[PDB]
Amino acid sequence: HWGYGKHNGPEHWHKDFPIAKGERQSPVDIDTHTAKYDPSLKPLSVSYDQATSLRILNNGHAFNVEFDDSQDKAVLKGGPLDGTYRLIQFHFHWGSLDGQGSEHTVDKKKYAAELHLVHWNTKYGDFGKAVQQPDGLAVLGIFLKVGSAKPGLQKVVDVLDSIKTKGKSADFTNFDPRGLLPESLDYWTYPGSLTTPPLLECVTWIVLKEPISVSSEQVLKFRKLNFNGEGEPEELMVDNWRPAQPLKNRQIKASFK
Ligand SMILES: [Zn+2]
Repeated sequence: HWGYGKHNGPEHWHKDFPIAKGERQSPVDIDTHTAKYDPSLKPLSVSYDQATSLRILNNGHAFNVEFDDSQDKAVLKGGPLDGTYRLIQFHFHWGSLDGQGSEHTVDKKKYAAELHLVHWNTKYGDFGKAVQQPDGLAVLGIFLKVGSAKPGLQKVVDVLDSIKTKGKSADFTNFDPRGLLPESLDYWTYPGSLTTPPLLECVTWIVLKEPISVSSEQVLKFRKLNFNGEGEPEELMVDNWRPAQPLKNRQIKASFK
């Protein structure tokens, strides 16, 4: 099965998922000088006041915080988007060292980690149908750098010891994802894909310019997670990022000048 190792990592994914070599794959390098300011882009609307988290799960490739998306309660709209997109989960990608971990890069710079808040277009009724559409998902990407702690992340960090290995899950209620956002909602946007198999080309990417800061101790706890299942040889869950893919026929637009 696919993963992030030498024999099953990103360079292998195309064998099971040929769209890996497609025309709108993610992530990409964001060349900030070539990104075009688009005055027609609207401010992003992030309405997370009623978000309701349900569970946290180690799926063998990341940990997902999964939300109750059965009502209109945590929505992303505006920006480049037409209509309303509902939050279903978030997860991170991170490195074995602070110098790598992000999937998107900015002028080739890698951040220590990257948060993905995954939303589906309500016009398609649920997530499974949305991923089959070219405008099915909107993923809000936020870079993490190591410095001061992010207090709003600590509740996540502190449950990780209970989901150390693949397949483990725990109840995880009342987590407020507003605590993971930076001050500014200035962003870049482009059309792309899921960055994990099945790599479907269904995502409008919205990548915030301002990173959040997390502490070294916080990211060190991410690195204690395992790719393997319980009672298997320990392989730390680190470097679970796909590298930048060819931009091909795409333009990255900036909401800011
Ligand atoms: Zn992701």
